[PDB]
Amino acid sequence: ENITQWNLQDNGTEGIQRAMFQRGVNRSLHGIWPEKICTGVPSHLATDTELKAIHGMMDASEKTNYTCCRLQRHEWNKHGWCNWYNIEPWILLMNKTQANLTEGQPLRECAVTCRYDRDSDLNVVTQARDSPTPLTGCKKGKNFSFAGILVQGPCNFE
Ligand SMILES: *[C@@H]1O[C@H](CO)[C@@H](O[C@@H]2O[C@H](CO)[C@@H](O[C@@H]3O[C@H](CO[C@H]4O[C@H](CO)[C@@H](O[C@@H]5O[C@H](CO)[C@@H](O)[C@H](O)[C@@H]5O)[C@H](O)[C@@H]4O)[C@@H](O)[C@H](O[C@@H]4O[C@H](CO[C@H]5O[C@H](CO)[C@@H](O)[C@H](O)[C@@H]5O)[C@@H](O)[C@H](O)[C@@H]4O)[C@@H]3O)[C@H](O)[C@H]2NC(C)=O)[C@H](O)[C@H]1NC(C)=O
Ligand SMILES: *[C@@H]1O[C@H](CO)[C@@H](O[C@@H]2O[C@H](CO)[C@@H](O)[C@H](O)[C@H]2NC(C)=O)[C@H](O)[C@H]1NC(C)=O
Ligand SMILES: *[C@@H]1O[C@H](CO)[C@@H](O[C@@H]2O[C@H](CO)[C@@H](O)[C@H](O)[C@H]2NC(C)=O)[C@H](O)[C@H]1NC(C)=O
Ligand SMILES: *[C@@H]1O[C@H](CO)[C@@H](O)[C@H](O)[C@H]1NC(C)=O
Ligand SMILES: *[C@@H]1O[C@H](CO)[C@@H](O)[C@H](O)[C@H]1NC(C)=O
Ligand SMILES: [Zn+2]
Ligand SMILES: [Zn+2]
Repeated sequence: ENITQWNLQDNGTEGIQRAMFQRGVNRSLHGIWPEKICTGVPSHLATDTELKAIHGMMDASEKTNYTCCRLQRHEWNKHGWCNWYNIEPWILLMNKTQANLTEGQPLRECAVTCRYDRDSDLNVVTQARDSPTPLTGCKKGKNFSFAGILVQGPCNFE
């Protein structure tokens, strides 16, 4: 079982969260994490042409104006190659996961990190996953905002 984490838009968070806001993106895939973290030399070096096939995944780096392919390459190198063995299945899963994220809130969306906003008395979700996890930056007893969708608890089922 693989952790599936993604970023959520927020004008209040600098970096990708703000870029996503400006571009009308709500969810941008961060990664699919099996337990094993790749160490050592990748079996194949990912090209920009391969990495751009993950449509909708925005890079976390300003050095590419939040496009491709620093984050994508990093994901292949650190979590990809040693687990999927070939770039093809990995791009297919990554692309299809990002498609489901673009087509609204998934099956299980659980907050990972928040930015508590005093003006709206809300825990704005900056990163979510498909499994519950101890939170960070989330004020106790306050409601959650997953790219505008308001939820009672830390885990959103739509
Ligand atoms: C969660 O995360 C997991 C990773 O940690 C994901 O699992 C991986 O899934 C990918 C597919 O999405 C698998 O990738 C393929 O791997 C085979 C080789 O696998 C063989 O060896 C590994 C170990 O070395 C074993 O894998 C697993 O074993 C456990 C045992 O209990 C079981 O769970 C499964 O059996 C599982 O597979 C196992 O021994 C396995 O047999 C590659 O061959 C794949 O590449 C394909 O083959 C092409 C090369 O030649 C091919 O040419 C023709 C086409 O002309 C093909 O039809 C033939 O197959 C022929 O071989 C490639 O060029 C081409 O890209 C093609 O796709 C592919 O790399 C990977 O094994 C899984 N890894 C693990 C560790 O399980 C899991 O999907 C994730 N799940 C979710 C829900 O997110
Ligand atoms: C990646 O996912 C996209 C969807 O985000 C797939 O795009 C579809 O491609 C077919 C065939 O060209 C079109 O008929 C659909 O209209 C496309 N869908 C959308 C929503 O644009 C794409 O095929 C996927 N595969 C790869 C390898 O990138
Ligand atoms: C991002 O999420 C919002 C909802 O949180 C999407 O929809 C908004 O509301 C109506 C539908 O109820 C849409 O037609 C508007 O475009 C959205 N308005 C605002 C101000 O966000 C929105 O469409 C999603 N973005 C994408 C790319 O699908
Ligand atoms: C987005 O943030 C910038 C910088 O804090 C601010 O100037 C702008 O008014 C913000 N827009 C909204 C809609 O909050
Ligand atoms: C995408 O959505 C469908 C329907 O919710 C689901 O069955 C499928 O497993 C999802 N695909 C991925 C790659 O998460
Ligand atoms: Zn674990
Ligand atoms: Zn990583």
